[PDB]
Amino acid sequence: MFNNEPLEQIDKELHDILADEEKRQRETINLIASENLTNGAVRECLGNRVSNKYSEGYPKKRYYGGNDFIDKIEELCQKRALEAFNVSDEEWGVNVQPLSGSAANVQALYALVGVKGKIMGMHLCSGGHLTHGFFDEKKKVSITSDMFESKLYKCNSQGYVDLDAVREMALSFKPKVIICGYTSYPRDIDYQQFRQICDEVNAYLFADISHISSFVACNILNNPFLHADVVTTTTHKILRGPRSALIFFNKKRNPGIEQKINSAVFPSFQGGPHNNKIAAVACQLKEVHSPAFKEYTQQVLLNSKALAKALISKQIDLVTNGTDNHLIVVDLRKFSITGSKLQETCNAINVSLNKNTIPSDVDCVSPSGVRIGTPAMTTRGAKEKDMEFIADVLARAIKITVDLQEQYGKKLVDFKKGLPGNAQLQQLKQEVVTWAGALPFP
Amino acid sequence: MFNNEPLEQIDKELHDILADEEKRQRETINLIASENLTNGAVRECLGNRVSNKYSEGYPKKRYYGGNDFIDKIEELCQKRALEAFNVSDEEWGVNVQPLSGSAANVQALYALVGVKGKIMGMHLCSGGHLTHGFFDEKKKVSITSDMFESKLYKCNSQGYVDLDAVREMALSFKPKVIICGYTSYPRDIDYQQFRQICDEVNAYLFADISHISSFVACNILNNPFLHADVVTTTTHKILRGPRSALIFFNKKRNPGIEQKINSAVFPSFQGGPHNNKIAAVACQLKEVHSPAFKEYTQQVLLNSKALAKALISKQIDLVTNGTDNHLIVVDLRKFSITGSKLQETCNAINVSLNKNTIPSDVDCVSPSGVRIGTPAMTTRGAKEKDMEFIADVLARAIKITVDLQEQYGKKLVDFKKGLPGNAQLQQLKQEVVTWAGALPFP
Ligand SMILES: Cc1[nH]nc2c1[C@](c1cc(F)cc(N3CCC(C(=O)O)CC3)c1)(C(C)C)C(C#N)=C(N)O2
Ligand SMILES: Cc1[nH]nc2c1[C@](c1cc(F)cc(N3CCC(C(=O)O)CC3)c1)(C(C)C)C(C#N)=C(N)O2
Ligand SMILES: Cc1ncc(COP(=O)(O)O)c(CNCC(=O)O)c1O
Ligand SMILES: Cc1ncc(COP(=O)(O)O)c(CNCC(=O)O)c1O
Ligand SMILES: [Cl-]
Repeated sequence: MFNNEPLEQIDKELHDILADEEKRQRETINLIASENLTNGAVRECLGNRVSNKYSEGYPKKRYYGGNDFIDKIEELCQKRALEAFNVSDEEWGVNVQPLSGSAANVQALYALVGVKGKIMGMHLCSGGHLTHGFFDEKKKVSITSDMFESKLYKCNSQGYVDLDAVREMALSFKPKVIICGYTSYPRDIDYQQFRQICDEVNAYLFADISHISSFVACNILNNPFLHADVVTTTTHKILRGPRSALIFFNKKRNPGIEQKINSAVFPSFQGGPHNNKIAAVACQLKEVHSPAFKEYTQQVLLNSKALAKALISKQIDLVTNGTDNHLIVVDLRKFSITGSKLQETCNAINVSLNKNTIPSDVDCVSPSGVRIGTPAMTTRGAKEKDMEFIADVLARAIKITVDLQEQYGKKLVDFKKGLPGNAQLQQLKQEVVTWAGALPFP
Repeated sequence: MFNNEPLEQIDKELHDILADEEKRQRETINLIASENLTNGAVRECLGNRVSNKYSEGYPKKRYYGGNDFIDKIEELCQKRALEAFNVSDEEWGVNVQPLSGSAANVQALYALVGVKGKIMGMHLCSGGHLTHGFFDEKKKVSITSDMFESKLYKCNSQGYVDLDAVREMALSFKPKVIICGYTSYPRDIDYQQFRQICDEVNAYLFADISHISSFVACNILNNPFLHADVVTTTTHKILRGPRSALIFFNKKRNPGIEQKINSAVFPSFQGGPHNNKIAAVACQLKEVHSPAFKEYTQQVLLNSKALAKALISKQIDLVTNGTDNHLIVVDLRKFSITGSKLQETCNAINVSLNKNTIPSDVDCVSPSGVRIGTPAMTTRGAKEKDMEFIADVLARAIKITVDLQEQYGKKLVDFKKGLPGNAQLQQLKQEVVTWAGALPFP
C-alpha cells in the first residue's frame, strides 16, 4: 500500500529544484573550505533501506532484535575508523553514532565535564567553532556556553594561536576541558604544547580535527592522537564522507571514558542511530585508508600552497601570510571592502566562498576577510597550474567589488543594486561556468 | 580525482551485509511500532547531491551564498508541513532542521525553559520517551533530566494517563512545560484537559506526536494543534518519511516563539542542516497530504483494531484492553514469561517486536510485556484478515516460550540455550518467511 513511482514522476516540483541544484554545483568554483563532493557509492549507502531499522543502543547490547547485520555494519565502521586514524583498538575507541559535528562536540563535552562544567575553546571570531563555547555579551549563543561555563581564548595580531595567553587563561580559569582544532585556522596545531598546558591545570585535551581530518589520518600534519584524550571529527569535509561525526576517546589515558562517551551519545542525547549514515561512513573510511586517498589529500595541500602563492604574487594578503593545510583566509583591508561584499560578488560569478573574521576585527559584524579552501576543487581534478586561474578570478572579483563600491557606495544594501546585470560579472560568470562546467564531477 | 565505481565494486564487503539486511527486512513480520518502509522516491532524496551543501542559517538569512535552490527546498518543506498538519502559516510556524526526534525535543524544550528550567513528562516505564525528562535514582539518564529539572508522572494501574495525578503534580511542582504524547501509549490523548492544567499553572503545553503523527494529520485522532504551544514529531515512523524531525510552534499564542525555537535549533544546538533529509521530508509530506495516504492511515488503524481483537479472542491480555491507534501493548503476566524472553523467541522466528513495560512493573528491568504496531505491515499490504495470522503466529510464540522456559528455566541465559535448533521455531520461522517474503516491498 505505497507509491513506488520514481522521484521525477512522484514529485516533479522537487525533482526540478534538485536538478537545478546539481547543475549549480557543476558550474561553480566551490571554494567553501568545509565542502566536498561525495561519490556515488557513498550516496548509494545514504539512500539504502538500512535507514528503516531502529537500533537504539550499541552492537551486541541492542534494545531490539534483528540487529545482526546492523551490528556488523556498526562494527565494521568503528574498526575501519580506528585503522584510518592509525590507532590501536586496545588503546582507542570510537563512537560512530553522532548525527553531525555539533552533536558530537556537545555530547563529548558533556561526557567529560557535565552540566555547569568548565571549558575553554578558541573564540569564533579567531577561528573557533560555535560548539567550542561561543557566546557574546548580548547572549549565550551556543549551548556550549550555556550548559557549560566557557572561557574563550584569542589568536594574536598575526592570526596564530597564542599559547602564552592560553596558559595564562587556563591557570586562573581552571577548566576541565581545553578545546583545540578549529573552523578557520590556516596553520597546523602544536598539540604537545596543548597537552603540556592541560597536564599543568589537570584539564582534558579535546582536539576537533573536522577541517584537517584527512591530513591527520594520512600523516601529512601533526597527530593529535599522540597527545589528546578526545578527538572529534565530522566525516563530510576534507574526509569526503557523508554528513556525520566520529568521537574518538583514549582508553589508556582515561579508564572509564568509554562508558561516559557512549552513554552521552545514547541515551543522554540521541535516540535511534541513522544506519544509512553509518554504512556511508563505513564506505568512505575504506577509501580514506588507501594510498590513492593519501595522494588526493597531498593534492589538496599542493593546490592550497599554490593558491596561496598566486594570491600573494597578485599582492593579496593572507592571514599568517600562508597556509599549512587546505584553507586560506584572505585579509581584505588594503582594498577597503568587507568580506560580505566580496561574498556577494563571488556568488554573482558562481564562485562559492564565505566571509570570515580576521584578527583585527573586534566583532563578528563586518568581517574583513574571506575564507577559501581547496578540497572540493581538488576532488574535481584541479591541479597546481589551475590555481593561477582561481587566483586570477578572485583578483578580478576584488577589483570589480572595489569598482562597484566606488559607484554605488559602502552600504551593503546600495552595493548589491550595482550587481545585477553587470556586464563584467556576466562575462566573469561565463568564464567560471565554462571552466567549472567541464571538470570531473562525482 | 575520485572513485566512481558502484558500491558493489568499491566495497564488496559492505554491499553483501546491506544485501543481507534488505533480505532480512523482506522476510520479517515487522511489528516494531516505530518502524516503517520508505519508498524509492524518499530514498532518492536521501542519496541526492544536495547533501554536499553547507547552508547554516534559515531561508533568506543564510550565512553563505549559493543557497537559492536550498532555500526553495526548505521553504517547500515548511509550507508542505503546515499544510499536512492543517494549520495556517499565519498562526503556526515549523522548523525543519532537527536531525532526529530526540534532537527536536531537547532543542524545543531548551527554547521554552532554558538550562535549569522545569519540565514534566510521562515516565519512561509508563510509556514516555527518554527525552521527556527520564531519569532514575542512580542517574540522570536523559540530558532532559540533567540540563532541565524534571518531574515524572505515571499512568494508573489500568494503563491510562491519570490527569488527577498530573494536576496534583503540576500544582506542587510548577513547571514551565508539560509534555504529552508518548512512545508506547495505546490510547488517544485528551489535549484539552492537558491545556486546562497548563493554563492553571502557567505552563507551556508540549505535544510529542511522533507515534501518531499520521492520525493527527489525517483527522482520525484528537488534534493537539487546537490546544498546544509546541508540537514535535519525527518524520520516520507512521508518517513514513526519512529519519528527521519537525518542530511546530504556535505564534498566535506565543509572540516571539519563532525566534526562540529557531535559535535553539541553530546556532544553539546544530550546525549545517542536512539538505538530503529536508528534501526527503518535502517529498513525503506531499504524499502525506493526499487522500490515498489517508486511506493507508485508516488501514493502519483497521489492522490494529483487528489485531487487538484477534489477540483478545485467543485469551491474550492487552494493556487498557485495546487500542485507539497503531499500537498494542501485550501484558504477558498470565503466561509467566517476560517480554525479553518473547522478544528472543520472536527474533528466532523473524518476528520483530520489542519488550515493553506494563503498569504493574515497578522497574525497566524485566518488563512484563511487548509492544507491537501495524504501520510497517500495513505498508507491506496486510489487511484486516491478515491480522489473524499475525495473532496466530504470536500466540504460538508465546506457547513455545512457555515450553522452553519449562525445559531450560527462567534465567534468560539458560532460556536462550533452548532456542538454537528448535524444530518448532524453524517450522514457525519458515511459515513467517514464506508469508512475509511474498508481501509488497518498497
Ligand atoms: C557560520 C559558521 N559556523 N561556525 C563558524 C562560522 C564562521 C562565521 C562567519 C561569520 F561571518 C559569522 C558567523 N557567526 C555565526 C552566528 C553568530 C551568532 O548567531 O551570533 C554570529 C557570527 C560565523 C564561518 C566559518 C562561516 C566562522 C567565522 N568567522 C567561524 N569561526 O566558525
Ligand atoms: C528504547 C526506548 N527508547 N524510548 C523508549 C524505549 C522503550 C524502552 C524499553 C525497554 F525495555 C527499556 C528501555 N530503557 C532505555 C534505556 C534506559 C537506561 O539506559 O537507563 C533503560 C530502560 C526503554 C521501548 C519503546 C523500546 C520504552 C519502553 N518501555 C519507552 N517508553 O520509550
Ligand atoms: C571545527 C568544526 N567542528 C564542528 C563543525 C560542525 O559540523 P556540523 O555542521 O556537521 O554540525 C564544524 C563546521 N563548520 C562549518 C564550516 O567550517 O564551514 C567545524 O568547522
Ligand atoms: C515520542 C517519541 N519522541 C521522540 C523519539 C525520538 O526519535 P529519534 O529516535 O529519531 O531520536 C521517539 C522514538 N522512540 C523509539 C520507539 O518508539 O521505538 C518517540 O517514541
Ligand atoms: Cl541522511
